[PDB]
Amino acid sequence: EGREDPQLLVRVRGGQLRGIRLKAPGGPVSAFLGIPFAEPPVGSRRFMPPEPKRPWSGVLDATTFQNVCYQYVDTLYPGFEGTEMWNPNRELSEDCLYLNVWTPYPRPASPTPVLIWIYGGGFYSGAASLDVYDGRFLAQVEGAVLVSMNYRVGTFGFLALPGSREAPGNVGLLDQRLALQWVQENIAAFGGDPMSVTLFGESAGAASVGMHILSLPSRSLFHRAVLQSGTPNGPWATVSAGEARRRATLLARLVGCNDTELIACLRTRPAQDLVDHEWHVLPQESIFRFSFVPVVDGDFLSDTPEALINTGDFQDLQVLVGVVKDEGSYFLVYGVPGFSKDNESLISRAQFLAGVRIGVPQASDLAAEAVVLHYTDWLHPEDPTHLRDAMSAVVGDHNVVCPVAQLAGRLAAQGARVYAYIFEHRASTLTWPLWMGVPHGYEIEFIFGLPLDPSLNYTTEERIFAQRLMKYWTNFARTGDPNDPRDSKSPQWPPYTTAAQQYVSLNLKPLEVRRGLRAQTCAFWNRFLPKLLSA
Amino acid sequence: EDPQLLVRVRGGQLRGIRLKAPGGPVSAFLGIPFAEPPVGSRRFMPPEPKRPWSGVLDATTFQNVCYQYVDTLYPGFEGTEMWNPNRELSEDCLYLNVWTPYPRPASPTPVLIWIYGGGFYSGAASLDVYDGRFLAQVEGAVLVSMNYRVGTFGFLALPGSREAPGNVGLLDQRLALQWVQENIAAFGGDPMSVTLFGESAGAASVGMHILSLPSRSLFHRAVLQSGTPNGPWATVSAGEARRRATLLARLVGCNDTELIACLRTRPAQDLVDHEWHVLPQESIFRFSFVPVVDGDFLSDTPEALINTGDFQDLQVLVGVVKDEGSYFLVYGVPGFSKDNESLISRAQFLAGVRIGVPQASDLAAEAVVLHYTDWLHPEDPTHLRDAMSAVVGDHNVVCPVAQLAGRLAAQGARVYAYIFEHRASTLTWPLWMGVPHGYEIEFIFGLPLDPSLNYTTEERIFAQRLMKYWTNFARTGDPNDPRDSKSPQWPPYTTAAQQYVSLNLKPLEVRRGLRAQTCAFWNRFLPKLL
Ligand SMILES: *[C@@H]1O[C@H](CO)[C@@H](O)[C@H](O)[C@H]1NC(C)=O
Repeated sequence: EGREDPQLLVRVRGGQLRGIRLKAPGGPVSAFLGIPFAEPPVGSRRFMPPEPKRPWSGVLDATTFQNVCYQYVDTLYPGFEGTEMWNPNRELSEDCLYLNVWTPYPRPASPTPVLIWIYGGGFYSGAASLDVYDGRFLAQVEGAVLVSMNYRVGTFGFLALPGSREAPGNVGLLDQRLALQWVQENIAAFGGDPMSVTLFGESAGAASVGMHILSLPSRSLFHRAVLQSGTPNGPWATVSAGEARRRATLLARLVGCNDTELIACLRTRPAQDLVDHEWHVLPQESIFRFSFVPVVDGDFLSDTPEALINTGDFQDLQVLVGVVKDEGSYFLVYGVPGFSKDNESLISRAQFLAGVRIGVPQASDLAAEAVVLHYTDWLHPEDPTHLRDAMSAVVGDHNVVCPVAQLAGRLAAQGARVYAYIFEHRASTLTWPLWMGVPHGYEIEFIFGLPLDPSLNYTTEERIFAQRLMKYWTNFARTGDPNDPRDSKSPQWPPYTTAAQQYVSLNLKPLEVRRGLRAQTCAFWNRFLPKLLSA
Repeated sequence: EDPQLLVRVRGGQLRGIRLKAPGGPVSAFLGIPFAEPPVGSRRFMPPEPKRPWSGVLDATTFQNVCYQYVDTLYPGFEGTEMWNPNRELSEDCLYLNVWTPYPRPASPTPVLIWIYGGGFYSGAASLDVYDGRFLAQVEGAVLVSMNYRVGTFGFLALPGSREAPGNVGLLDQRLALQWVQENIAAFGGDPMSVTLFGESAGAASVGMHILSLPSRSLFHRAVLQSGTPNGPWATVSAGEARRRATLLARLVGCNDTELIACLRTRPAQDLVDHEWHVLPQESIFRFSFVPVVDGDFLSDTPEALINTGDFQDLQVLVGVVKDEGSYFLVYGVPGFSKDNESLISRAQFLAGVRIGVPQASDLAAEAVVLHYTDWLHPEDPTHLRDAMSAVVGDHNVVCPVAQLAGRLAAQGARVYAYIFEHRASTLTWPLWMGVPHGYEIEFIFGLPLDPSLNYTTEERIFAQRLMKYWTNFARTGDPNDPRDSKSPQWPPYTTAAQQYVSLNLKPLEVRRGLRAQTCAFWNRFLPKLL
């Protein structure tokens, strides 16, 4: 070593890392970026569980983000900040199982609460390196240890021939889990308290957090959990073994291919080749069509999440959950005819019924009838502004809001401490049109503290809001309670209960309590609609 | 011999009585025969015109009430007795009543004809709440009301037979309307301006006259208060009527001809004894004998008929009251009584729904419960109680009334719609019933103007106001006072804007959408779910 900054050399079980002292608005942080936690899942290892990373010699350079797992790159709007902000920001490669650690500078003296981020991307995309997941502000301003991992997405992470040796399913979730294991063993080397790990994530990342709550080997690797705009239960986060087998077989044919032979063929296919076909598995017109998601394999998920959230014991569990004001708006522009980022997307009634078939592809004619009926404003059943907004609500309520409301309800009942929010602040910087409101995913930059970077052009009040939110999330990591134990001028955030159904609004104003999470409407999706899908 | 109380009608001479109304005298011709008594071989049969009479017939008193079940659920309770027959029961009952201003109108006066409700199993023109004296006096209206046959006597059909063709109670009504075309001028009435009005089954009857072509030439406007020809309760299929008829016959020990001949031989009270055993089906509206879709009087189900009809030259006033369903709960639904607050359990509510919507399959019941549950207070007994009322009101009245108002407007009528929200200070039902089925009639008819009745001074003004709405509609097709610039004007109900008004103590408020979402549930979804 000799001449290096002594505050930036740490040792983990695999060997020696050298980190980087990064600059944050109000001081420096330590970052150890691109630490490998698994043997690269390439060649013969494709589709297979991750193996722990064999120790290296010398000092690993952990100063830059690593490769991003092979994924489909969105090209709906070339040059558009609104979409590129989510696109990969490092080389694409199957060699991508690396995690990142942010800690205070100097790394803290007493052992600090850890926060682990699991990114979203509908299980087909995502990266711990994206700007909106920068751990530096949470590290610097809250003295938090923050960790985030890459996990395999799309076919590489989730294609399954359930029952087989070669492609058991859920390997993306298993990548995440091995990263949690890595945290237990090694986080202390950085001043992290492995007895205080809160998982947080958004969308498919939230669903991931939910599945760890639901999977036994993984329950011993964290204590608290945050699910933002996602759930393990619901229409898009899982597939039955049979369905997953159908899709895997189908994809195999598309690329030109006894389970051993099939997968052996698949494995001889170039990565890009699989990515080029992963969308053709469901011609089936469908927004939250994505073919490769966690399979209910009777192993990792011993049963469907709905079953498991109904009958598990969550007495020893604190969750924070919530949604943004406009969950579904975003999705409409990706294959509901009539919707665009470039006009005000006022649709016709005809375009609405047509969208309801696309948003709820698993719906009989009677079901679509029901949805349309429930979401039509009969005072103005022809008004395009309302219909546009209805279509958003439908997609939003079906995939996010009511799955979350269900999740909060069951959990609260089965003995958990649940806190619930609705995020209501549209970013002054947002580049999506006004009509989309506060779209899915646009709370992340606030929780991570991005508005504290003067150069990012957020308003002052947004900088105060960011800090407020960050306090909520870290307090929750620390105590299982978002409220401040000291400061009692600020309105309290009450637990969500079955009886009172209370949640709070997150916006530029002080906390306001509300009761019932889209109560009537979620009763429609969660209780009534299923029964209408008995033929 | 007051010559003002003396009239020559086509059948002969009549002598009325002079009646005392608060602000002056009214002429009155009670108990005028409009048909041959429908007795003996004439039971179940179409009414025939009454034969002429020698001398001066005494029309100074109310005639008999048509033979009907008498309510005994709450004996001696004012709430219930006021609906019960207030004269002798008899199958000889086809009489009508005319009220006119005294002295009798100097030029032809618009005529209002009342058709009482009672679910097609009860009711009388002679009840206190249909007293035509105030409308006659205060508004100078010629007001007519008739008895028509009810229950088995009026509605028992063996469709296609010559000897019990069905709908005779409606034909009774039609004949009274014919009688008015032919005789009302003699009272100062204008046969060129006949407005029908009725409540509940009287509303449905009014509606059936709208839908039946011979009736159409006998009136010019209509008011349907809290009832419709469409809906669950007002009509039956030819098939189902024949079933209920033969079942009633079998129940009293009885070929169409031979079956009816046998029924004809039975005392009236025998048929009424078994009237309520034709549908054991523990619903509320288990009344078995209602107008029948006969391909004759009703050329096709009302739904069909309102859907395809042409209502170009028609003005209609329709409305509901705030709490259509509360009244009925205490008759069938377990857990509901006039004597407590009827705060019910959830289980009670789900059982309540299978009763209030007896049509409902498991799923459709699920749907109703689902729709009406307040998922934020899903157990609160106050909500479940109020929900139950709502289920029953909406399904049988509010949504039918909306369905009709929409279709009439769409197909060219001119529609005015209200909701009645004022609870009579003198009501004797408990508070949890709100403003129940039937409790606007007393205001329309002008009862609070009679000081001996203890209605608040505000209520007396409110009644004057409603009497103006109704008679303005009668006079013009428009309820609005044409010497009232200052407004709140009452807007026509159009399918586009969907406006109605609140009838209560505060001045008119225009609201849009008569239970818009809930009635979409009843009218568009639930049908498909079956
Ligand atoms: C906006 O753009 C979409 C997508 O190309 C188009 O189909 C739609 O007609 C446009 N909306 C309107 C009506 O301006």
